[PDB]
Formats: sequence, structure tokens, C-alpha cells
Amino acid sequence: EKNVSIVVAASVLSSGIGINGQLPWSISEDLKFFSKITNNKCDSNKKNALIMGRKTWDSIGRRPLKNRIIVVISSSLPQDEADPNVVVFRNLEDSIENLMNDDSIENIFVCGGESIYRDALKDNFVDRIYLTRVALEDIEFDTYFPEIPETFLPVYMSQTFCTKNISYDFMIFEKQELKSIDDTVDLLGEIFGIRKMGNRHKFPKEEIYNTPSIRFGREHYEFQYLDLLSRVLENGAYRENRTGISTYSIFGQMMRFDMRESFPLLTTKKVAIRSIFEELIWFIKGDTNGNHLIEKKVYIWSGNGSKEYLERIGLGHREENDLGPIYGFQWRHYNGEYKTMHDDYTGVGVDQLAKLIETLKNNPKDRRHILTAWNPSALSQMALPPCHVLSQYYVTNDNCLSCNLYQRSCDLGLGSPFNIASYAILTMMLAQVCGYEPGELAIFIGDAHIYENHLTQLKEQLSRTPRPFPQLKFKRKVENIEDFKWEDIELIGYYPYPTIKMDMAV
Amino acid sequence: EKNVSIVVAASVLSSGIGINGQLPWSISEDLKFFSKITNNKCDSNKKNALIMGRKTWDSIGRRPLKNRIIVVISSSLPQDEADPNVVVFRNLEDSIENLMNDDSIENIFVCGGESIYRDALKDNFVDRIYLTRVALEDIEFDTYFPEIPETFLPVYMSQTFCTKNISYDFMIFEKQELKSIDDTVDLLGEIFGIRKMGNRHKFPKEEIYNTPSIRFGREHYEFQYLDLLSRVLENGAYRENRTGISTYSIFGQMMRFDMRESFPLLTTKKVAIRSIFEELIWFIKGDTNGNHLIEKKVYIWSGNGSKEYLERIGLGHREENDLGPIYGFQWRHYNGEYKTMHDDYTGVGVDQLAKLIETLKNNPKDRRHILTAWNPSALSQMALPPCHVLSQYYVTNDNCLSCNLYQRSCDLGLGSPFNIASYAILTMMLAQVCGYEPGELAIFIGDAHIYENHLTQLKEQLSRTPRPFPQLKFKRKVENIEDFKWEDIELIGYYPYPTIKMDMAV
Ligand SMILES: NC(=O)C1=CN([C@@H]2O[C@H](COP(=O)(O)OP(=O)(O)OC[C@H]3O[C@@H](n4cnc5c(N)ncnc54)[C@H](OP(=O)(O)O)[C@@H]3O)[C@@H](O)[C@H]2O)C=CC1
Ligand SMILES: NC(=O)C1=CN([C@@H]2O[C@H](COP(=O)(O)OP(=O)(O)OC[C@H]3O[C@@H](n4cnc5c(N)ncnc54)[C@H](OP(=O)(O)O)[C@@H]3O)[C@@H](O)[C@H]2O)C=CC1
Ligand SMILES: CN(Cc1cnc2nc(N)nc(N)c2n1)c1ccc(C(=O)N[C@@H](CCC(=O)O)C(=O)O)cc1
Ligand SMILES: CN(Cc1cnc2nc(N)nc(N)c2n1)c1ccc(C(=O)N[C@@H](CCC(=O)O)C(=O)O)cc1
Ligand SMILES: COc1ccc(C(=O)O)c(NC(=O)c2ccc(Cc3c[nH]c4nc(N)[nH]c(=O)c34)cc2)c1
Ligand SMILES: COc1ccc(C(=O)O)c(NC(=O)c2ccc(Cc3c[nH]c4nc(N)[nH]c(=O)c34)cc2)c1
Ligand SMILES: O=c1[nH]c(=O)n([C@H]2C[C@H](O)[C@@H](COP(=O)(O)O)O2)cc1F
Ligand SMILES: O=c1[nH]c(=O)n([C@H]2C[C@H](O)[C@@H](COP(=O)(O)O)O2)cc1F
Repeated sequence: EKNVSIVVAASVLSSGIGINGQLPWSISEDLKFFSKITNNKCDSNKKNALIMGRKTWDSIGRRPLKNRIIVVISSSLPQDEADPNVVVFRNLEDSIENLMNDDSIENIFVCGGESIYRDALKDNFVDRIYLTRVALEDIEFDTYFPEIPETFLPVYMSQTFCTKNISYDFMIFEKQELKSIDDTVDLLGEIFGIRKMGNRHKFPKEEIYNTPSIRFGREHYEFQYLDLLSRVLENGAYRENRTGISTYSIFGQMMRFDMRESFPLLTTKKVAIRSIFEELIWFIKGDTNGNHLIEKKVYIWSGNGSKEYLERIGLGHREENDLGPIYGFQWRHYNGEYKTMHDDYTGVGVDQLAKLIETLKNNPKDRRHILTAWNPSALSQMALPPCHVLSQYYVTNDNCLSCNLYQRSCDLGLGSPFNIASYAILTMMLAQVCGYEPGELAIFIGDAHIYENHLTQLKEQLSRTPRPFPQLKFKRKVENIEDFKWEDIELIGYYPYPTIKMDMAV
Repeated sequence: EKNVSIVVAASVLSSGIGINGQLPWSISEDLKFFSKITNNKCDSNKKNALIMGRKTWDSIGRRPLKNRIIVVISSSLPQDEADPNVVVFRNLEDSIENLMNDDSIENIFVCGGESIYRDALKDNFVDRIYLTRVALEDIEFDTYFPEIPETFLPVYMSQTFCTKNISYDFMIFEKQELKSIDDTVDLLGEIFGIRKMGNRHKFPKEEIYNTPSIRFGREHYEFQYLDLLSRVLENGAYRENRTGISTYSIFGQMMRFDMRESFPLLTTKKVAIRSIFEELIWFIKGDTNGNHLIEKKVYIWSGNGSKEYLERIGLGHREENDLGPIYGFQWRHYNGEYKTMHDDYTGVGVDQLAKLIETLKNNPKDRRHILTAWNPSALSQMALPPCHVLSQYYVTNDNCLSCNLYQRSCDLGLGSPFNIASYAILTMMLAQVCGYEPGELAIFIGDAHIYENHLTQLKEQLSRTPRPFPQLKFKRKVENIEDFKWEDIELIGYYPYPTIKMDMAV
């Protein structure tokens, strides 16, 4: 008995693998993966066998692959014995029976087009599936990869990679047919109740774990958000808050995302990326006028900015959407004497963002690149205290800009998908203006919570296996960071699940 | 062949297990652990065998244990058949007959005093060791647990638990004699270099991993600091900084500690706990006069408070140790016009700490319990910008006080052990003044680094297997939080490794 794995690079949605006898794409690193996964063997005196159909054998030039043995499935090709690295069989079945019991062969790989993929799964010959999900769908395919049978479960999903602005994943699918430590920890959990901290951070149950079959291969960094949801649904304490909608809350959580090879925009739900940007540039410009977002069809600050809400918190003297000194005011005019949203605050206050950009490129290894928004002297004047209170930035030795954010209160479901992408765009903006590349984004959270009217919505989101992250590139290089416009943003390869409506708690 | 494990509760240093025919302590949760570990079986029609010496059989009243079979090793006790739950053997070797003959026994446990522990290890009869390390050493013992032979390696170390102000651990020692995901992840790391985020966060090598045999049982929360050291020594980028001493730096790390059942004071080195307190109460009183610490034999702010250093950073107008508006000033007088360290700042500024204590007990579920020290309007006047910039506090549903701290720059080796205990004491002080209990402490770190002159020292610290955390209790309840004194603090059960001298980078 030996192992028979499928290697395939297919589209993310329709599972397309070819067009007009060739690939729909040219990804160098993906072919390198095919090379390394098919050469992976234990015995140096053995070789791996690569099974492929004739039309696929034509697409690779009918030339052998080093250190491997190509098995071509063809009804017409002559069974030439002159080439030992290429053998022909009349059907797929006689090429599995012959490869196994052939001690010179260690592993078997199926990789030969739709006709071979489809008949290898229908006849139950395949043990593993190496899938490369490529985020390209608005093009034309003519050969597809069959739908993965239910007998297979995913066990690994890599981080999203980027080649020529094309996002792709790497997944492993297995066919589903030390313990003394686990016993002792369970016994200690019975003796001590909540006294054992492990019981206060119980591992989420399978019913609330997104794609629970991926146990050890949760490399895709959207799991940093999906698993935080699961940890809240498992350990969240039911608590009241300033609004009429209670939450399930835990304390002290973190999420980290890559920004070099992808953009952390959630794929399990269509995230309103346009509104995220318009709010971010609204912060950068130092603007606290809530109408300037409503004038651009962005209504995320209408609830916390209505006349009825402001009178409720004792700010009835403000205009209809005068949010007061908040994120935008503290970034550009810290400790500035706020009057109204119509006054001219040029020069007043401490321009943190300007000093940040100046310090990022003049003293890159300075570990004080800090942008804060928590000003106790102005909290009473704010329509809402800052949720993302403090961010720190870091220039790596390879000229990348990483970002750390501390968030005191995190509305998973509404605020969190925005904060993940918002500070991701901000770091990219800071990276271009300072002449660096994007690095990493880590979000440290205080009150990570889920509003009780988001439960059926967020549980629906957990039922969706993540897709590769999109790409975010800028159309032009900007002089000043304030000059960014929405038209200057290109969102490449974003194929999310349908949007999920969730009401905001005012 | 069947499993033979040792269950023992011994002292932390001298490994004392008894005195005058009884235990040196009375810990209820430990006996329950003995009960659950010796009753844990797979077959319901089988029983576990507990081997013990005669003197131990006397200490438990010569009465059977439910659902188990006691095996007494005695040269004088008659081999009476009237009790089926108690059997006597003339030597330890002839009592290991449960492996061969008596199939009715599923597991074997040795737990019967020094004479039985010592010759059971000398004759290589033991497979596992369940160790309960009790932090009691300045008392009298007369029977000890033998030194664990090198053939055993620790595989688990629980968090520190507390019973009647006594700290204890739980450890497992083993006798030393699918991987398709790991291959795929390794290959992806060869294709993409630093592009794969996993390669920028490499798992530390065994040569720098503290107690590397404990792979899956790193529950003791001192590992949250020791593994951060290893994570820095593995991925730390060599970088220059404001001092003449370069560091190995990574970005975006976190440590979380329990405070309910223990106090996070590092045991791998004798940490100057008194200096940590005297600095913290110095912060609480709003004091920025560096002499008040030197007058109390606390010299941690002497380097950043020399006349030569102050002139170097452009503060030559200050007195010898006028550190300027820092942690203490921003906590009690935020946005206060600082003059010198001799002026009376009573009433000026925003007293965050007073508002924090006021809001903590009046609005416990308010997710805005934030104490910040990052004031950009005053950074230029500070002798050193705040390293621990922002802390948030959280009241759990069971009336516990958890704490989150964001630290922009973390000197592992000097500042970090201080920052761990400092904010642990601060959270405990806030818990008493507000009427709560200690909860959890999480420290989110930006620039986690190791100064290059701390390398040989921190590698020495990593060679020391951690010991259970101590306990920190207050002698009296205080009226105002400022009234705490060093004599009001009791440090119970702190048995650390010898101190490690490390020079501070000015
Ligand atoms: N993205 C990816 O991972 C991959 C993509 N591709 C692409 O897919 C396309 C090719 O796939 P596809 O169109 O399905 O062609 P195939 O690669 O599946 O090859 C089919 C040929 O194999 C022979 N064959 C197939 N089934 C049998 C059978 N049951 N008995 C006997 N002979 C059989 C036939 O040749 P004959 O007429 O001689 O009998 C048939 O024409 C190309 O574009 C290729 O580049 C290919 C591999 C991988
Ligand atoms: N903290 C913990 O986990 C534990 C602590 N203890 C403590 O340890 C103390 C007891 O230990 P200890 O003083 O060493 O006494 P032991 O419990 O080890 O019992 C010793 C007796 O066992 C018999 N015995 C021992 N070796 C042999 C042998 N080679 N052949 C025949 N008989 C043998 C002898 O009894 P005889 O005279 O009849 O021949 C001997 O007096 C007590 O204080 C007890 O509370 C005990 C167990 C666990
Ligand atoms: C069968 N076929 C089509 C093809 C293309 N992309 C794929 N991508 C994936 N992920 N899986 C496949 N099965 C796959 N198959 C192939 C097979 C090998 C090579 C190839 O040139 N392999 C070289 C790769 C050389 C390199 O790029 O480093 C090797 O050394 O194996 C190209 C197309
Ligand atoms: C042999 N002996 C001395 C003793 C005391 N403390 C220890 N502690 C540890 N961790 N390991 C031991 N082997 C150990 N042995 C014993 C053994 C059993 C009981 C005992 O009362 N056991 C009850 C515990 C009942 C309970 O508190 O729930 C049981 O059900 O097993 C006391 C002393
Ligand atoms: C996922 O589904 C969708 C689809 C579309 C949109 C969209 O804007 O088009 C969307 N976002 C929102 O509605 C949204 C609203 C407010 C904020 C910021 C904010 C200010 N005050 C707050 N108070 C609380 N409690 N929570 C918060 O998040 C905030 C962010 C997002 C969500
Ligand atoms: C672990 O071994 C020992 C033993 C004894 C002592 C002891 O004081 O007795 C000790 N601590 C220190 O020397 C020490 C010095 C300064 C601080 C705070 C601080 C202010 N400015 C800084 N600048 C940098 N770069 N780093 C920093 O840590 C700080 C904390 C600790 C360490
Ligand atoms: O950027 C934001 N991120 C966020 O998580 N919230 C949510 C968190 C919480 O639901 C609410 C904060 O209100 P409070 O912390 O005062 O209870 O806003 C709001 C934002 F604007
Ligand atoms: O409480 C402290 N914590 C801490 O980690 N440091 C260290 C971190 C770093 O080595 C230095 C901060 O100086 P800077 O970050 O400006 O380089 O002090 C200092 C303190 F006072």
C-alpha cells in the first residue's frame, strides 16, 4: 500500500484549472510547489510517479520531469519502452495497480487534468488533495477541477500569498476513514473550578469552531478573527453596557495579520471596504464633521451622532452631526481647544500624524512611533470615547512598516472588521509616504465582545470556510498623506461570501 | 506490561515529603488530585493498585481507599486474606507481580514514602512521575523525595495554584527511551523566504528553549516570559537604538499571567520585589522626584537621572534627578503645566487614578477604565517617554479585576520582570480599594528586545526550570490607595534562583 495524492491549482470559486490547453495564469511559486511536493520522498533509491492525461502531457511539452517518473494515461499513445521516465497506460485503473506493488516507487501523484481528476475521485483512489486556490474568476475556463467529495476534510490552509497582484492559498485535504497530559489537565480542571485559568479560556466547541477539521493548519490569518469569535461564544460573560443591547465579553485578546502578501479584508463576509476608507481619510484630514461622511453616503457615524443621542449624553448644544474632538481631532490637533466642527483649527494642537510621518523616515528604528487618541481632558466633549485608543509603528530591517493597535472595546461583527482593514490601509498609506513596504498588523483588544443581536448573524459567518485574502494596491504615489482618494485604490481579487446585515447598538 | 507511575507531593527545593509520620502541610486540592489520578482508569471491570510502605500505611490510618487496591510493602505485617482491598508483599520487586499474573489490575501507582520511592527509582520500575511541588521550605522535614534521575524528563508544568497562602505546581515526568502538514509548511517556507509570515516568527530552537522537553504542557505562566525571551533570541533583528547598546528586537508580542492563584514574580532569578513596589507607590503618589527613590535605596532611575544624561537629551536646566512629568505626573496631573519636582501640583491636571478608582466601583462594566501616560504635549519635557503607555481595567462577573497593559518598548531582562510585577501589584491595590479580587494580567508589547550585553545572562536564565509562583497578600485594608507601605506587603513562598546582574542601558 502506498499514498496517492492529488496536486491541483484551481480557481477559488468555480475551480477552474485550464483554458485552451494551458493554464489560466502564470504563477511561478505555484509550479515550485508542484516541484517540491512531488519530489518529497524518504528513500533516495526510489522515485515518485506523476500521473497525467495526454492533453496535460502535451501542455508540458512532452518532456520528462527531473527525478520523477511521468505516467501518461492515453488510449492512443504508443507504449514506448525507450524512455524510463515516461510510461503509458491505457486507463487510470491499470496505472494505480501497477504503481503500487512497484517497490521502486514510493509515492503516487495525480495531477493530469479534469478527466484524470474526475475519474480518480469517482473511483476512490485518492488519499490527499493538495489544492492551490487562485483568486481569479472573471476570466474564461474550459477545464475544471471537480467538486471535492464529502469524504474529504480540509486539514490545512496556508496564509494568502501574492504573485503579480494575484492572491492564492495552499490547502491540504485528507480523506477521513501525550494523552496523559490531557488527562491530568482535565483532572486539574475538575478540582479547581474557575480557579484554573484554563477553564476561564476554554477551547471553543466544534459547533462554534470555523472549519473545525483544520486543527493544526490554521495558518490563514482570517482565522485570527474567526477564532476570536469562537472564543467569545465559548467564554463570553453576559454583561450589560451603556446601550440597551447586552454583549458576551472576554478580556485580553489579540489578532495578528500579514500585510506583505495580502490585505486583511475578511472573505467570510462582504466587508464595506469603501466606507472603511472614507472614514480613515476623514480621520487623517483631522475632520470631525459627521456630515462629510453622510455627504459621501457613509452612515457609520449617524447613530452616535444624532441630535437625540447627543442630548442623551449631555451634548445638546452641538450641531446635528458635530461629533466633537475625536479620532480626527486628536491625530492632528491633540490638546487643541475644541469649539465646533466649523472652526479653523489649523496650527492649534499637536499634529501627531505629521510628527509620526516625519519620525518614521528620519528615525526609523526609534521605538516611540506612537499615535494616541486617548485624551482625558477631552473625553467629556467626545460623542464617543476612542475605541482604538493607541497605535504604535515599527520599521523593520528590510524597510517594512508594521503596526500595533490597542483597542479598549471591540464590537466583533461591526467595528472589528472595520478596524482590521482601517489600520491596514493606514499602515499602507504611511508605508508609501515614508518609502517603505507594508509589514504586519497586530490588534490587541481589551473588551472583545459580541452584541446579542449579532449571534445568529455571526454564527452564520462561522459556517463559511475562508477564502484567500484580496490585494490592495495604490494607483499613484502621493505627495501628502491627505491627498489619498477612493479612486486611487485598486482592490484586486476580492471574492467574499454574501454580505451579512447587523444592526449597530447606539 | 503495564504502566507504573509515581505520585508524590514534595517540597520545592529540598523535596521534603513528610515529618514525624505525617505531611508537612494540609492541602485539600492535592489529595483530590491524588484521588483523581489514582482512580483514572479505562476498564470499569479493573482496578488500580497503590503501592505504599508500612509507615505510610500507618499514616493513613490503615484504612482502605475506595475503588482501589492498596499494596503494602512490609517485612512484618501478616499476609492476611481477610481484606481483599489490602495486600502485603515482603519486598517491592515481588509486588510488581501485577504486570504478569494479576490481569485484574490496569495501572500501578507507587506513592509510599522515601524508602519505597528511592528503591523503585533505583531499580528502574517507574515510567511516570506525578509531582506536586509545594512551596514550603523553611520548615522541618525528615523524609524526602529522591532526586529525579536524568532518565526522566518533564513534559508538563501546571499553573501555580493557591491553598491557604501556599503555592504549588503539578508536573509530569516521563522516562525517555499527521506529519503531512509539517512537510507542506516546510516546503512553503523554502519557496517563499521571509514572504511567509511563519518564517518571520520561527519557533525557537532547542538550544534557546527553556526546559524544551515540556512541549505541550507549558501551562506555567512564567513560560509566557521565558518563551518570549526564546522568541526574541530566534527572530530578533539586530538594531541600533538611542543608547550605545544595540538590541535584538521583534515587534508585536504578548504575555498573559494569572493573578487569582498566584503572583507573577519570576522565579528563574531573584527579582528585587521591594524596588518594584517602591517605584509603584512612587508613581501612585504622583511623585517625579528621583531622589525619593534613591533615599529609599532604589537606584533604578539613577541612570536616566544623572546630570550628564539630562544635559545629553537637552534637559540641562533640570536638577540632578528632576525626571520631569512622567508616569506619576500623568496619572495624577494629566495635562498639568510642569515646572520642577519641588512645586505643589495638588489639584492641577486630570487625576486619572482618582477617576479610575471612582469609575471602577461605581460603573464596573464600563469598558473605559483606562489609565494612560502618553501625553505628546509633555514628551519633550520627560527625562524618558513612558514605556508602559496605557493600561485598561475590567471587572469580571465574579468581581475580579483584570488588567491589560500596552508597552511600546520592553527591556526583557530588566524592565520586563519589573513591569510584570508592577502592574500586578497595581491591579491588586486597585482590587482592594474597589473591593474586588485579583484577576488576570495581560501585557501587549510593541518593541520586545534584548540588549546585547544581556545575552549571556538571559541564556543563563533560560537554563533554569521555573518554580511555582509565590503569593502576595496585603497585611491591612487601606483607606486611600496612596497609603500603602512596604511593611503592608507579605510575600509568601518565594524561592527563586539566584539573582542575575544585568547592566542598564542609559
Ligand atoms: N491547474 C492545474 O493544476 C492543471 C491544469 N491542467 C490543464 O487542464 C487542461 C487539460 O485537462 P483535460 O482537458 O481534462 O485533459 P486531460 O489532461 O485530463 O487529459 C485527457 C486525455 O487523457 C486520456 N484519457 C483520459 N481519460 C481516459 C480514460 N478513462 N481512458 C483512456 N484514456 C484516457 C485521453 O487521451 P487519449 O485521446 O490519448 O486517449 C484524454 O484525451 C490543460 O489546460 C491543462 O494545462 C492540467 C493539469 C493540472
Ligand atoms: N508527601 C507525599 O506525597 C508522601 C509523604 N509520605 C510521608 O513520608 C513519611 C513516610 O515515609 P518513610 O519514613 O520513608 O516510610 P515508608 O512509607 O517508606 O515505609 C517504610 C516501611 O516499608 C517497609 N519497607 C520499606 N522497604 C522495604 C523493603 N526493601 N523490604 C521490606 N519492607 C520494606 C518497612 O516496613 P516494615 O518495618 O514493616 O518492614 C518500612 O519501615 C510519612 O511522613 C509520610 O506521611 C508518604 C507518602 C507520600
Ligand atoms: C501537470 N502540469 C500542469 C500543472 C500546472 N500547475 C499546477 N499547480 C498545482 N498546484 N498543481 C498541479 N498539479 C499543477 N499542474 C505541470 C507539471 C509540471 C510543471 C513544471 O514545469 N514543473 C517543474 C517546475 C519548475 C519550476 O517552476 O521550478 C518541475 O521541476 O517539476 C508544469 C506543469
Ligand atoms: C499515601 N498518602 C500520603 C500522601 C499524601 N499526599 C500526597 N500528595 C500527592 N500529590 N501524592 C501522594 N502520593 C500523596 N501521598 C495518602 C494517600 C491517600 C490519602 C487520601 O485521604 N486519599 C483520598 C482523598 C479524598 C479527598 O480528599 O477527596 C482518596 O480518595 O484517594 C491520603 C494520604
Ligand atoms: C458587517 O455588516 C456591515 C455592512 C455594512 C456596513 C456599512 O457601514 O456599510 C457596516 N458597518 C457599520 O454599520 C458600522 C457602523 C459604525 C462603525 C464604527 C462605530 C461608531 N460607533 C460605534 N458603536 C458601536 N457599538 N460599534 C461600532 O462599530 C461603531 C463601524 C461600522 C457593517
Ligand atoms: C534583574 O536584575 C536586577 C536586579 C536588581 C535590580 C535593581 O534595581 O536592584 C534590577 N533593575 C534595574 O537595574 C532597573 C533599572 C531601571 C528600570 C526601569 C527603567 C527606567 N529606564 C530604563 N531604561 C532602560 N533601557 N531599561 C529599564 O529597565 C529602565 C528597571 C530596573 C535588575
Ligand atoms: O472603531 C470602532 N471599533 C469598535 O470596536 N467600536 C465599538 C466597540 C463597542 O461596541 C462600542 C464602544 O462603546 P463603549 O466602549 O463606550 O461601550 O463601539 C466602535 C468603533 F467606532
Ligand atoms: O518601565 C520600563 N519598561 C521598559 O521596558 N523600559 C526599557 C525599554 C527600552 O529598553 C527603554 C526605553 O527607552 P526607549 O524605548 O525610548 O528606547 O527602557 C524602561 C522602563 F522604564
